[PDB]
Amino acid sequence: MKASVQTAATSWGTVPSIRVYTANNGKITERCWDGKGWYTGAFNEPGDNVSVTSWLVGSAIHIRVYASTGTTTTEWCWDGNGWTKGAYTATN
Amino acid sequence: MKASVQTAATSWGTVPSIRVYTANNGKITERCWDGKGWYTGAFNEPGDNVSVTSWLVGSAIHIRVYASTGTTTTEWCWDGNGWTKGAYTATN
Amino acid sequence: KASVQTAATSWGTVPSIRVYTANNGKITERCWDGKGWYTGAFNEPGDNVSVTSWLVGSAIHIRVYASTGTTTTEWCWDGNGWTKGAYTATN
Ligand SMILES: O=S(=O)(O)c1cc2c(O)c(c1)Cc1cc(S(=O)(=O)O)cc(c1O)Cc1cc(S(=O)(=O)O)cc(c1O)Cc1cc(S(=O)(=O)O)cc(c1O)C2
Ligand SMILES: O=S(=O)(O)c1cc2c(O)c(c1)Cc1cc(S(=O)(=O)O)cc(c1O)Cc1cc(S(=O)(=O)O)cc(c1O)Cc1cc(S(=O)(=O)O)cc(c1O)C2
Ligand SMILES: OC[C@@]1(O)OC[C@@H](O)[C@@H](O)[C@@H]1O
Ligand SMILES: OC[C@@]1(O)OC[C@@H](O)[C@@H](O)[C@@H]1O
Ligand SMILES: OC[C@@]1(O)OC[C@@H](O)[C@@H](O)[C@@H]1O
Ligand SMILES: OC[C@@]1(O)OC[C@@H](O)[C@@H](O)[C@@H]1O
Ligand SMILES: OC[C@@]1(O)OC[C@@H](O)[C@@H](O)[C@@H]1O
Ligand SMILES: OC[C@@]1(O)OC[C@@H](O)[C@@H](O)[C@@H]1O
Repeated sequence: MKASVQTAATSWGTVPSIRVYTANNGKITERCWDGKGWYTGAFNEPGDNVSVTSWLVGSAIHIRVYASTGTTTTEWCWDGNGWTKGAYTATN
Repeated sequence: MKASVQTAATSWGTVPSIRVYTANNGKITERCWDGKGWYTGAFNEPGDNVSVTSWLVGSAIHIRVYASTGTTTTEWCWDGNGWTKGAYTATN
Repeated sequence: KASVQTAATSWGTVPSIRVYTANNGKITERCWDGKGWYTGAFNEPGDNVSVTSWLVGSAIHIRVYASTGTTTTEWCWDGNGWTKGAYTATN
């Protein structure tokens, strides 16, 4: 037997904002916290595995989510215009 | 399930402090580095999968560990005085 | 089939990003510093991977936790190649 779900998390600021990504049944979904209750975020993309990182540029948050199915990893980018596909490629 | 290690890691400051969480045999445990050697930490909760994030408020560390068993993810919170279950829920 | 597993870290405001992929028992690394993705020097065995990093001034320090079976090896970047770290556990 093995685990059936897999998560990744990032956070920023002192409130804080938290984003938790869960890969389950080939789909990644997003839960969000910014100090007043958990809610479902806009991120919804295919994937059996997820990782995430984020950084601030001044006050603006930038998020990168790496979603993998099979040997294909797709990078998704939050830069202030919704989620967009990133340039990331890998030869797996 | 059969013995098998999966980890998550976070760090803070410049020393740094590092915390590494290991899921194995249905339990998540914690190893700690504060600049002078590895030692075992207080975190010990059920789980087959783990992710983590942390943030500083001044010099106080806050840690959130997302422990998953089956399709249920439980958030565990360190805010300076023991690990407590957080409000996180998801619908997996 | 078999799905790869990744871990990611980033630093600064450009930013720099490092993405580690565990694929068929080996962990490799892809890198971004603002001018395209390229393959990094990290190459170690592992079924599972996590990562963290911190800045000391402008200098990045990266720790990659690579696990096979019940054994986790820490790999350390401190400016001059990857070295095995002191991390141990009794899994
Ligand atoms: O040393 S190895 O990791 O190569 C190994 C492989 C297999 C093995 O059967 C064993 C070791 C022996 C063994 C060890 C353990 S442990 O003490 O937990 O390490 C447990 C078992 C076992 O046979 C029993 C066992 C439990 C389960 S579960 O509880 O349902 O998860 C599944 C299995 C078990 O054998 C099936 C199994 C899985 C796996 S896999 O590593 O998950 O692919 C390898 C082997 C297996 O027989 C095939
Ligand atoms: O395009 S699909 O991904 O849908 C596809 C599905 C199946 C397929 O048979 C193929 C493609 C053809 C095919 C492609 C490739 S590839 O060029 O590398 O992408 C490889 C294979 C293949 O049949 C060979 C193959 C490899 C493996 S593995 O080495 O263990 O990963 C498993 C299988 C293979 O056929 C079995 C298999 C699994 C599955 S699963 O449902 O995804 O588990 C679907 C199909 C399969 O043939 C059924
Ligand atoms: O405030 C919620 C939100 O906009 O935060 C940034 C990203 O996590 C988005 O997916 C998410 O919907
Ligand atoms: O989203 C914009 C972008 O340039 O940000 C830095 C890296 O994440 C790149 O892969 C990505 O295309
Ligand atoms: O000093 C060690 C410790 O208190 O650090 C904060 C948390 O990681 C705790 O679980 C851990 O025991
Ligand atoms: O103080 C604990 C808590 O409020 O911290 C912020 C979030 O992690 C919440 O889910 C959690 O319950
Ligand atoms: O500039 C690329 C590089 O040196 O960056 C630091 C580490 O990620 C190394 O593995 C990598 O080769
Ligand atoms: O300089 C390497 C080292 O001391 O860095 C801090 C920790 O990652 C240790 O396990 C590691 O050996």
